[PDB]
Amino acid sequence: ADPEVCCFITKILCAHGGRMALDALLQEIALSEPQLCEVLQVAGPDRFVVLEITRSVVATTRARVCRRKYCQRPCDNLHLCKLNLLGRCNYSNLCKYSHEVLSEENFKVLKNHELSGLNKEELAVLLLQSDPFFMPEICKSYKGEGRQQICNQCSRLHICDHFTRGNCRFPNCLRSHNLMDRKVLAIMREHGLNPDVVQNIQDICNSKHMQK
Ligand SMILES: [Zn+2]
Ligand SMILES: [Zn+2]
Ligand SMILES: [Zn+2]
Ligand SMILES: [Zn+2]
Repeated sequence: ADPEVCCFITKILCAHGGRMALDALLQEIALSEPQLCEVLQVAGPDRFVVLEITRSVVATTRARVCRRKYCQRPCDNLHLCKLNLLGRCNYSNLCKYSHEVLSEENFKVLKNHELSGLNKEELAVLLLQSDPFFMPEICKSYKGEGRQQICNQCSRLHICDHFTRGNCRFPNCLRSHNLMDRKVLAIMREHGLNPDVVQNIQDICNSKHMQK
């Protein structure tokens, strides 16, 4: 409920790689177990994903980076260079995406999502595991696991697209929802996402699937 306490939890979580065991989190926030559990439950799975009895908390957000190459303002999304946010922009010729992570316009977007207290490092951790735009490209010719051809040829992800966006309508979906697969982890690793980050994405995407 309290945005200052919530932002503070997001901050501590992002400093520990977007995930913490409930016990290690309690040691940093200095609250009691059902007192913290009240805050997490009230904030909901759009801010914190709680999984199991050894409990872990995963930070998330509804904030997204605008996907357009050239965006006509006003726009309610963040505008930044993903590569720069991750410290890998080898173009800045001038890059068409902002290198000012906490720009005036982004700062307003963060206030709307109650994340204006974050620094650029915490924002990078949060967005990498919450925003699907940070994920490698998904093979458009992939249609499921029990077919003649898995795809038309490729290097892209052979995973359910809708699952990554939190809207897989199929309850017994035959397109893979397992991002923890060796082949997926190999493509993720080459894109700059390590298995700890993929595990967080997996648990956020699992949570979004169980909440329709
Ligand atoms: Zn935009
Ligand atoms: Zn850039
Ligand atoms: Zn393919
Ligand atoms: Zn699916």
